Amino acid sequence: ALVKEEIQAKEYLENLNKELAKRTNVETEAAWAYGSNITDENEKKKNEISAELAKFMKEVASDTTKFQWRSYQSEDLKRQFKALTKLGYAALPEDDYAELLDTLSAMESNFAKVKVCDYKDSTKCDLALDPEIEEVISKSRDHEELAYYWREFYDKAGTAVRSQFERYVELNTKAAKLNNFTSGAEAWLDEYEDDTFEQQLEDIFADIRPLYQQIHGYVRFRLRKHYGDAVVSETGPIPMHLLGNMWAQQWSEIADIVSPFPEKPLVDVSAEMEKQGYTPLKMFQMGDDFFTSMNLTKLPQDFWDKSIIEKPTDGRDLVCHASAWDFYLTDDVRIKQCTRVTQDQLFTVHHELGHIQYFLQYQHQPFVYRTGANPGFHEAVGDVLSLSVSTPKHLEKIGLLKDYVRDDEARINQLFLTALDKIVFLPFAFTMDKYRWSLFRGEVDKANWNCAFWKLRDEYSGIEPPVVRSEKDFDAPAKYHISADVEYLRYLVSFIIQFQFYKSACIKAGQYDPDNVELPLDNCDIYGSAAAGAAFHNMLSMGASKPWPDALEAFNGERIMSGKAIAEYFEPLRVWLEAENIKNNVHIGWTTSNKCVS
Ligand SMILES: *[C@@H]1O[C@H](CO)[C@@H](O[C@@H]2O[C@H](CO)[C@@H](O[C@@H]3O[C@H](CO[C@H]4O[C@H](CO)[C@@H](O)[C@H](O)[C@@H]4O)[C@@H](O)[C@H](O[C@H]4O[C@H](CO[C@@H]5O[C@H](CO)[C@@H](O)[C@H](O)[C@@H]5O)[C@@H](O)[C@H](O)[C@@H]4O)[C@@H]3O)[C@H](O)[C@H]2NC(C)=O)[C@H](O)[C@H]1NC(C)=O
Ligand SMILES: CC[C@H](C)[C@H](NC(C)=O)C(=O)N[C@@H](Cc1ccc(O)cc1)C(=O)N[C@@H](Cc1ccc(O)cc1)P(=O)(O)O
Ligand SMILES: *[C@@H]1O[C@H](CO)[C@@H](O)[C@H](O)[C@H]1NC(C)=O
Ligand SMILES: *[C@@H]1O[C@H](CO)[C@@H](O)[C@H](O)[C@H]1NC(C)=O
Ligand SMILES: [Zn+2]
Repeated sequence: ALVKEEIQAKEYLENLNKELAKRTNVETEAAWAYGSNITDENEKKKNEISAELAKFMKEVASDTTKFQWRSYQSEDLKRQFKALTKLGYAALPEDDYAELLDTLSAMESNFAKVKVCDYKDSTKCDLALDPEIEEVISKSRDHEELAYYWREFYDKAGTAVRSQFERYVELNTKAAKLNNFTSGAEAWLDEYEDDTFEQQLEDIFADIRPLYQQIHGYVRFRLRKHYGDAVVSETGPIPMHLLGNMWAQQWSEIADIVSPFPEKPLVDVSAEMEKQGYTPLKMFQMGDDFFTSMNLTKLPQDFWDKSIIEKPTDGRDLVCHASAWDFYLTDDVRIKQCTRVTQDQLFTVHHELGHIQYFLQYQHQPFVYRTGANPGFHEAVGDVLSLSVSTPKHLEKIGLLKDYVRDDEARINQLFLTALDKIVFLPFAFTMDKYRWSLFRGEVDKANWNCAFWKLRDEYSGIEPPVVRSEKDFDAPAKYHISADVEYLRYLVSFIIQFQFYKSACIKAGQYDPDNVELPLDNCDIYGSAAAGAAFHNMLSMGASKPWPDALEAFNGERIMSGKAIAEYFEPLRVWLEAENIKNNVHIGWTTSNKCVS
């Protein structure tokens, strides 16, 4: 009978979940040791534990076929069993999985070990991306210096791993097909449990795209005034090295030269943070304070004891891209961040702590449910907090923003500053996965892989390399997530839904009313709000126990991913910017780039 089997299956699941948590703990520990301390010994250790867990997963997926799980009454049991059938890379034969792991660590370690020579001193060749190269990219307004560092980094972080990337694509595809997905694109998209998900994102992107064009047009206009027309053309794609970010994914670092009202205040609290003697420790303690202030969970002692919150000062190689870690026990959660005392880093701290909070909220769930409702939810949590921390309202409370007058012009500056991070990012994030999807799906011949990347960057973002590239170069892996095999659509989803969360959290906190001029969405602070915290607790505690629309419904009663909230936030900027571009006869749109030779 199926009644007796379903009872037996429940007990099978309870034990197996706990076993998976314990085995994953061991893998995570080895991955932590390697990430904190890159060596051949730690690489070998990390990959061997992974190979071992993969083998166990194979046995698990095989064992699910012994249960008539599709016949069960309990939606919960069926959901758990379905999650267990999904093997990912662990579906690969033993030798193929080991090869994939070796390729993956070859790419991640290459990225982490990149060092370039000083622009002014060909003798000093120990400049790493974080912090040395990024310091220049964010601060230099010498266009040739910027171009030098761009070329050096992309040559070393990108082109150097072409053959490894090729083999990774092959094995990623082989794995996907062994799970009966068409390609790795479909395997990734499966995490969103919605067969129209791509179309939904296309529709939302199409609605916000006109606002992006206006911001792009205005930024290009302002850059021409700064650099002159020899460096920036009116009608062409923006040379990306001028945008204050190695990947041009966010442009806030150049706000001081492109701000709507240069004579009015522009929020940049980095200097005040340094003046008040801020430390990484203080920044994390402040993040903790924000969460607990909303009646959410305090960081456990293991976090403080075991986290790495500063770049180590010995000679060691490590991964400095900020990350948050769930060790799948109780309260063993960690962050590794090479924290610097800057405004952007203060947001990053809150982003990472958002992951940590999610871990703590769902750690009581069975193992397979100890993850985000979808990957976008996990990325959105910290950013909702970061949105309110970024407000003049909050920054004045914590003494970081002084003598600030919030008039109509200062408001436009702040909205524009936010847009330089939030709207600009949308086409960037979309192209990261449109590119990899196209390779996974076999839609681009290997002969055309590099210019296929830049074609997308041109088409969607209207940016281009500072120098002519060709198929001799291979630029995609110069972005961390591409070298490290981390799906990127999560961030596009995050940047849309975080505004749904923020709007609703602000309304619940009595911080936003569309008919009250004193409560604008763009100055909402949710600090200290137990009502906003309740909504978070209701949603995050669910983990992946239910399909994501149910998790969204738990937060604010809605079930649909929508661009309404983000457009609402930026509406006063849209009205002003459209008018300003008309007033200044600003050219909108761009010609096709000449910077990638076929
Ligand atoms: C991805 O898709 C793949 C298909 O493209 C799929 O691979 C298939 O998985 C099937 C398992 O579900 C498997 O089916 C079995 O086939 C056996 C014989 O196949 C041979 O000949 C084929 C050519 O004709 C070759 O291609 C194969 O390589 C094989 O050499 C059968 O002997 C076997 O049967 C037994 O099992 C079924 C079990 O089914 C259920 O059993 C319960 C009993 O508790 C029933 O109550 C229930 O109703 C249901 O029937 C029994 O019914 C039966 O009595 C036998 O005991 C079985 O049909 C198939 O061979 C395999 N390949 C192909 C090419 O079809 C992958 O599994 C998919 N991967 C993932 C991850 O989902
Ligand atoms: C081997 C441990 C992993 C590093 C970790 N996974 C776990 C279970 O701790 C993990 O994927 N952490 C996510 C944040 C995250 C965590 C879990 C999720 O379900 C979703 C996101 C994280 O740190 N994401 C960062 C990017 C990243 C993502 C994956 C990595 O392996 C390394 C870095 P972020 O978006 O903050 O820049
Ligand atoms: C890094 O790992 C090596 C082994 O490869 C070990 O000897 C060393 O102690 C580690 N360094 C640190 C700082 O933990
Ligand atoms: C704190 O959370 C609890 C439940 O976790 C809730 O009942 C309570 O309302 C919250 N605190 C306050 C002051 O509301
Ligand atoms: Zn993240």
